[PDB]
Amino acid sequence: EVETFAFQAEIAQLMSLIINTFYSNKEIFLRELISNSSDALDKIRYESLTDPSKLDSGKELHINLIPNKQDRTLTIVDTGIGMTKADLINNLGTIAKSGTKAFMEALQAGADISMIGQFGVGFYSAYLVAEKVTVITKHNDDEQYAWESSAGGSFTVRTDTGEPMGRGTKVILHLKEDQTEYLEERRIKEIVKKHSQFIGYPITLFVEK
Ligand SMILES: CNC(=S)Nc1ccc(F)cc1F
Repeated sequence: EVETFAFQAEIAQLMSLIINTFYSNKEIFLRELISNSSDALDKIRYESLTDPSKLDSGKELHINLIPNKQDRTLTIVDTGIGMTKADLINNLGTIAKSGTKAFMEALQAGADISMIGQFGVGFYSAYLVAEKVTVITKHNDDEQYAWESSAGGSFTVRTDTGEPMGRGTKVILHLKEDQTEYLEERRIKEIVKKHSQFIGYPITLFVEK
């Protein structure tokens, strides 16, 4: 049972701008997704300060980076607060309509795509390097869901029958054919050291057979 939704016009416009603008500094997608994971981890940590049972779904607070060259995927896993179905549909828990408006206003006032995270829509920088993005998520107050989009104006949401995650979010980047440098260990390490050196959660880069 799969539900298909239209993006709001402004988000479709943001995604087409990210996909079609010539902009060589694509590596910032990873900084933006790690920053989103850190924000999600901060949220569940804050809730746990007054209600420890919020961590019954998992006490460890971390970020894993999992490249898979066979599948041509880079997955960013975190054990943060996750998202409900309603959050997923409402632009993955962002204020993306007003964030896109602010981002566009900034781009015409000198900004570049790398500043996208300052406008709360850094998730969509995934489409700098991915032809398709799958988001698997589990929030304490809802069931596990999979969101997916290859852009083109629509996204899908379905109940996820995959491996249970406990709590958190997994962003699966199905990389464009010419963006496979982001599966190479040395390239991912370089990006994490350059842009994510002060993130307050352990970031583990998995290796492959
Ligand atoms: C009321 N909001 C304002 S003033 N926002 C705003 C956003 C991006 C800019 F580049 C300039 C801006 F003024």
